[PDB]
Amino acid sequence: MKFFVQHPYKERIELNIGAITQIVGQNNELKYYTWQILSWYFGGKKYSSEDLSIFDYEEPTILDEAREIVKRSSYHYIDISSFKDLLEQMEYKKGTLAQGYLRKIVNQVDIVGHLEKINEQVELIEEAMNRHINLNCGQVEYHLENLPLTLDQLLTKNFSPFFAIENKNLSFEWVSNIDKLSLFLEMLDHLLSQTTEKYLIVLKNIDGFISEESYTIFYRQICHLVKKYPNLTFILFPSDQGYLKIDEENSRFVNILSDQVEHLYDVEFMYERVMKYYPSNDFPTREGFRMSLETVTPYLLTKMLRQPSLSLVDSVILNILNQLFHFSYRIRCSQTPDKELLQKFLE
Amino acid sequence: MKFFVQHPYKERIELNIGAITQIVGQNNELKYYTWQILSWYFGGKKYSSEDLSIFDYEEPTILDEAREIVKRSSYHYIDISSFKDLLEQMEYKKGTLAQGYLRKIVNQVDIVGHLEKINEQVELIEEAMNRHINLNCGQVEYHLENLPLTLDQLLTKNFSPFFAIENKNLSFEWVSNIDKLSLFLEMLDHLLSQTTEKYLIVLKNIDGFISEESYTIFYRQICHLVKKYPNLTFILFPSDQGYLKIDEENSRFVNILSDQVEHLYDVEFMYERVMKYYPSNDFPTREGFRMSLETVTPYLLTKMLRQPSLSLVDSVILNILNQLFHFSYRIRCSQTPDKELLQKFLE
Amino acid sequence: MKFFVQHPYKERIELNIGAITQIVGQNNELKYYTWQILSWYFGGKKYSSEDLSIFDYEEPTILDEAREIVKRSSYHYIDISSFKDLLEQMEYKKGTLAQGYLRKIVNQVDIVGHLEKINEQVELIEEAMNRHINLNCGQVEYHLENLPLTLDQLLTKNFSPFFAIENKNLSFEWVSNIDKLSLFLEMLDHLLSQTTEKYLIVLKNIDGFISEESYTIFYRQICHLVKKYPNLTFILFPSDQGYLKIDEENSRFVNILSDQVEHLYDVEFMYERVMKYYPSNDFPTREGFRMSLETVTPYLLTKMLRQPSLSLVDSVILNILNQLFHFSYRIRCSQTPDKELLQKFLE
Amino acid sequence: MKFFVQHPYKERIELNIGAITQIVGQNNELKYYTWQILSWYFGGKKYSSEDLSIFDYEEPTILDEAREIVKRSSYHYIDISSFKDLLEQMEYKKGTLAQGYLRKIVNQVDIVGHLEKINEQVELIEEAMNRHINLNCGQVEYHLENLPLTLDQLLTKNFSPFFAIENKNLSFEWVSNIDKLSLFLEMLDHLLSQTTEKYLIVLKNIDGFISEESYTIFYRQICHLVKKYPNLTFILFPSDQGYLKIDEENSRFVNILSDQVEHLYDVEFMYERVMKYYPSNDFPTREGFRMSLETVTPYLLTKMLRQPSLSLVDSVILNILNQLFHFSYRIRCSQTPDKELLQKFLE
Ligand SMILES: [Mg+2]
Ligand SMILES: [Mg+2]
Ligand SMILES: [Mg+2]
Ligand SMILES: [Mg+2]
Repeated sequence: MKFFVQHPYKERIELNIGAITQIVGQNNELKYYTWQILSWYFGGKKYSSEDLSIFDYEEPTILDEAREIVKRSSYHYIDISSFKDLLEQMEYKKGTLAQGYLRKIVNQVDIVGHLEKINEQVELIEEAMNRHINLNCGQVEYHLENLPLTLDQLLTKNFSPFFAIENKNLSFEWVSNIDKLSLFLEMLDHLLSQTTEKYLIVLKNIDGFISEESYTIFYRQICHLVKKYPNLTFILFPSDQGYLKIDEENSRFVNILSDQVEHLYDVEFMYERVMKYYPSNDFPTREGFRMSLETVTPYLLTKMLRQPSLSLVDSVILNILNQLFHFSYRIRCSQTPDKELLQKFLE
Repeated sequence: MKFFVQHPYKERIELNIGAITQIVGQNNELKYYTWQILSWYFGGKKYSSEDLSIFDYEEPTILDEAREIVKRSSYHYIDISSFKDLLEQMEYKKGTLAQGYLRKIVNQVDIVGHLEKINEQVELIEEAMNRHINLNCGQVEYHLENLPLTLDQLLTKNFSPFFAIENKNLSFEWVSNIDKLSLFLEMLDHLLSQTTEKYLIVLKNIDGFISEESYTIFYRQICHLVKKYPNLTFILFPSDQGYLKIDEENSRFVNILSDQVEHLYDVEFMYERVMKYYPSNDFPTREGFRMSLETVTPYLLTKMLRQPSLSLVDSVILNILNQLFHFSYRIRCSQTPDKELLQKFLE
Repeated sequence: MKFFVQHPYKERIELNIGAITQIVGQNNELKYYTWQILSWYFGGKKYSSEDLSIFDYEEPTILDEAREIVKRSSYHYIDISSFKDLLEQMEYKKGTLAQGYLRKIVNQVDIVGHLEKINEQVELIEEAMNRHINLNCGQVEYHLENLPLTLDQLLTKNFSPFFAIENKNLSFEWVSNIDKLSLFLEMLDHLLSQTTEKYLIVLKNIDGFISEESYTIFYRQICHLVKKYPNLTFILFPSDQGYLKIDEENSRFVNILSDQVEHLYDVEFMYERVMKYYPSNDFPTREGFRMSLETVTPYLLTKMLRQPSLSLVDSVILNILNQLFHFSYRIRCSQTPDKELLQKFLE
Repeated sequence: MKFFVQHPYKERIELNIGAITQIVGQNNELKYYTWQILSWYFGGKKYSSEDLSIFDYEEPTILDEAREIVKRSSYHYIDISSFKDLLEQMEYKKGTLAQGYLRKIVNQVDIVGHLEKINEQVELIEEAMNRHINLNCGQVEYHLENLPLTLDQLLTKNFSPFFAIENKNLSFEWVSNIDKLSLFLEMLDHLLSQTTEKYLIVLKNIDGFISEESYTIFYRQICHLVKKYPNLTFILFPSDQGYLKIDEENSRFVNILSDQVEHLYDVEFMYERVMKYYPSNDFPTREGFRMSLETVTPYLLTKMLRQPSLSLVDSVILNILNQLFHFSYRIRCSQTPDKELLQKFLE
């Protein structure tokens, strides 16, 4: 689908949303603004008047393709912009993933029984207690009444999460970053297996905390989950290099936010178009193209002050792609002397 | 015990203190002053300049029979000037009687043992959850650890005191006034059984809120409590009519604060001193005399502008009693020639 | 007018209300209950369910003569059941007499001007402050904005009441009880002189704190105020002896609450009736009757266990009055020997 | 300065610390660890067992060049990992920069003097009120006394900070990201002018939220601040592309954390060492070299599975630089026979 995000003074920011959505581009401020609105809109933000200033004290809106309003309640929104947010989703508090997950687990005839036995010891502590505080005068009596215990209450006050390696506890912070994400995704998995409600999960700032190899592991996991839970949607904000993943399925949901806003087309479609414009008969392979596309996309639709360092082939693809979007920027042929020598030296 | 209470301009106010001390008399202002000093002195009042101004900015003192200072810490003071005061003493808050009694009981096997079970049951819930909880990534395992459930936690979040008649709660305000008083005394009984430290309880304004019949019930209860606990002392401020109690054991502590200060003596002793001046050879029985005392005492040592309405017998006894205290005031024979017809009218 | 106060299980308590209303009687519990409802009803009490228990969880009501509901907002209610309540009415807080009074005083072109000068020094402190915290970056600026001062604010935080004698401050508590009442009435006077809204003031527990002479001074003051402010109403709960004031104007508003509830009739009406029943030709003077009526009224409609000590004449009037209310109780002729001697001795 | 940061299983992590220190490189996890320890060690973290488990329950340490412990108190730490962190440093709350600067200023004649006037004006309001206030009874007088209005009271109840553009307030979130950073630095400037104590400021994750152009502005500002204040130290964690700055003065403090740890050297020095192995006699100018460094450095000391896309010149320089650090990885000449047609395509 599509999100048409309200902008304080310009047209709406268009976003082509899919199971796995990726927002990239050189316009970092705009990306940030888009993230701020998204989290506020779907996150339950209670707006102050200073928050609505830029929108003329009117609450900001997000429209769909038909230009209808996308309800703020439309998704079970989870924002992960730091590992701290991740730890918070695994603690038993109001609205966290853990709350919904642990409530499903605790709910079992097996456990419920222990609650009854616990409330029996309570009813005993009460009685044995009233026997010593015999405040009775006529028809009147002064005594303590007990509010029976609930599991929600127990989970909220007497239980805490811990992480261990072969039974040795270590703080969440010291848990490997990739493991942090995996544990979170696993919890999300078990929860989604018992709900049809829509879940929208936003992830930014993580690329910098894990290697390109670990990220690939994390990305396969989210791909697995979206293919398993139709009701799940991911919105990622990949770094400029080594994290953006492009394939036939998610291609159209790669949104480029630079000097202009556009989303990619289908890969096969673009391959053929680009191939038609390629200045050589030695067309790149579909895979070589796909990778070139992953490298350059973050730099499309951007008139740049400094030419990004790129291979000859990626520079060409970049130029051609820009043209397909009618964007004028072009990487100009390097002006370095004795290229033959540098080339040979790289042999 | 003798209390020589400091007065802003005259000689100290002499009070004869006993287990059940009663302050009665027509000098309402002096009585009010005495109560004020008593509650400030023993109530741990923190004096301000304004407070001490009437004393030359020096802290006031109460001296004993030997002219020594009666330490402000010698008693656990409890001022009952309204029913709201009784209630505060029964709410479980640091400093109250209920709270102090609760402490010397909540920590006793009879209950501490049940905690074992409650917590053992918690460890069982933790184990059952950790089995169904299946979040392992790499060598990391996510699990919940229980935090032992304490008694204080139980009392705070799962216990609330209530006033009820046959399991039907009602606000303290609706509990009959005599019962409010009885509950307070039973509470006090419990607490005193656990300590030998001295307690001084001041009661004022309660007379107007209960029947004379009820007060008798209340009076006997405190008479009991005082017999049972030598460390308990009561200071009452009875109304002019129907509340003052004169008996062989407390008469000595009935203080009259009117135009002059004075305490009563041994009942039999007064009975004999008064009969020496009685106008008839047919004396009132000791019981009748004792009854007149309770009626007349609040009006002794008072030069009254408006002669009080009293039966013929009480008036004579009032006069003789003032004489024995070398007080001038005498009730003047209101002679009416139809005396015979009125009496015949009283069947 | 009339107040028909709701009772948990019996007919409504009837009260004949007038400028100066007096509630007396031997049924102290009922008097107390009536007071509790009155203060809750007109005092703005927010009812808990335990409060409404006795009324079947339905809010209690007070009806007028026509049996219509008397609005809880109908009066500016002030409850004085202790000198502490009096001090509280003289402090500047939400809803106290002082708040309404000081707001009228502070409101003067003369004072308002000093507020402006104060806000000018504020506007200066702000500027001189922003000059040192020059947080300015582009069109943006970070600075402190001032919320201008208000007198209500000043009165609430920088002003406090004090009581002095020839410029020497003493705490309110040490101020003579009669003075406490006088100062309060004076403040009430100045306030009422600038409002037509109805004021209902309830006073109980004070009789015990001042002499009969002082009370007379206080009573003349309230009589002055009700004759000056048609919109003012007083409800007093006098003690059984020496405080109840009866005259032609307030007679009908003296409500007797004992084994039964009735209000007195007009004085001249009762004088004639009683005179018709008097067992002698030596009828008492209208004044002698009025005083006898002040003495006995608190004991009417009361079957008593112990005969109250009264003069022969007051006992007769008491008996006759009871009969006029069809109440059976009767003081029986004393059985004391040699009354002639006791009478002579009183000469 | 040298930091030898403790590592759970390998040799300490060596960091070359300078006024503007930069940590870059492909080992995202190691970098994340380093940031974590730095903020815990200097941020006054209170360690728990779980926290210290990876260290054998011993508190981790940072050693200097002489193997001595760098005290955890040697710096006033400020961790900027998000914009919310900048804001907290600008809210007036004990511990922040704004609060610390406010203190060293609010107490300076320029303002203290205006207080004189404000209060003098209060005494005038008190006098004017005490005249119109007319409550005297007996020798008692009721009057109001003012409590001096302090600066702290003014700031607390009559002052609130605001972000605004031409007197129009807006939420911190809507202030352009580059401005958020500038405001923070101006604040920091003010505070540093008032102290010589050492400050260590860590910045992470900001690159992705602002343009490369803006960051340059930001970088020059901190370059200024550091020149102005020898007690200020910055530790940045730049993205792989477009943020790392290499100059004559800070190059020495650019730390590369990848497969190996290492810091760069004097720029000219490297320029000469690299030109000794350059394949062409036509060397890149010092400026060009310096430009390649900023591009290539984040990828040094890394055995990459996916060869990075780089211009021909940057690739050669990358290779030589790895050689000079005795690191094996070399970028392999991606030869394509149509090399000529592609270049001609790049105009
Ligand atoms: Mg970028
Ligand atoms: Mg009296
Ligand atoms: Mg009575
Ligand atoms: Mg990387």
